[PDB]
Amino acid sequence: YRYTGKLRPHYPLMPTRPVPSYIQRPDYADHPLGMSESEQALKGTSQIKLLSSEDIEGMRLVCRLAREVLDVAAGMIKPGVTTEEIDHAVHLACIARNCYPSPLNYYNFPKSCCTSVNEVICHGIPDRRPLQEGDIVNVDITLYRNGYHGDLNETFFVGEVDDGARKLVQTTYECLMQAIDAVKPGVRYRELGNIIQKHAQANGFSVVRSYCGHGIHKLMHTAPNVPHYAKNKAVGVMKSGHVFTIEPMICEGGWQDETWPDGWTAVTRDGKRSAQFEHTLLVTDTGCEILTRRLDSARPHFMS
Ligand SMILES: N[C@@H](CC1CCCCC1)P(=O)(O)O
Ligand SMILES: [Co+2]
Ligand SMILES: [Co+2]
Ligand SMILES: [K+]
Repeated sequence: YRYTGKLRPHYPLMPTRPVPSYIQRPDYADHPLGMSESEQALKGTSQIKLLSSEDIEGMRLVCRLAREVLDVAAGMIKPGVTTEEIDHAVHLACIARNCYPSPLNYYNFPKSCCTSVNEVICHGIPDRRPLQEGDIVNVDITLYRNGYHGDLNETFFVGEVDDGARKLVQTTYECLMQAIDAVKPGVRYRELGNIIQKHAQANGFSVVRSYCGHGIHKLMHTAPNVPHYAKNKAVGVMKSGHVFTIEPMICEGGWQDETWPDGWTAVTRDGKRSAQFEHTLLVTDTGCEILTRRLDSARPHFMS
């Protein structure tokens, strides 16, 4: 394998971390290949669940807990901390909230969060690498509570960063929020990529094509599929009671991606930086509820 940039994996990984049995587990947790029967059973379906009031309560709670765990991770970001140390903290913070760390064993993913540095687009695996001053690092948190998943992510700066890092991360955050601002009943899911791409392209960045936002509730990934680039062909129209994420990945160079031999880590083919932000959203009768928002503080971590 020819690496696309300066990043490398830092092995060995710690043996996988157990979750106590009193924590309720998603189906794939105990499947030998980490397959989710319940997702596979809706593979190829375009139909979007209309959440009940009970379902909405469940999503509100797990998403608030997921935000709390993200905040824990944001607190740890400093030069010299390893990504594995972040993941260990995350793992304990999930268990403390009586939640299962959704990524753990999802299709045999080895860790309890995703940590994506610099040219990593998404799904980086926490490992023994200490964060370096000038890195950008995204932490993606997904929790499972009482049969509901909640999903969010933010990009952080490690110490002082360059102006290019600042612009990339600001633009990516703006892309997400412009999309969110458009969410309401009657909007086609395909429009959001037109919005994102327009803002990315205006700032000289490209938009990853291979990974999309997604429905989420009882399943971690389900309908709708939500592309982040323009002129996509996504199926569906927003209605009150839909829950889904929007999670644009924006790049300094070209949009093309490839995957490391680990089967997870997605990197820019050119080795240039990429940043991401993610929220889980509920469509209401007039607009949307950002389930993973901060309740206590006006701005994402990288501004603060
Ligand atoms: N939270 C992320 C999913 C995660 C699935 C579990 C295994 C690692 C990637 P994503 O839906 O890409 O935001
Ligand atoms: Co995520
Ligand atoms: Co997601
Ligand atoms: K990145």
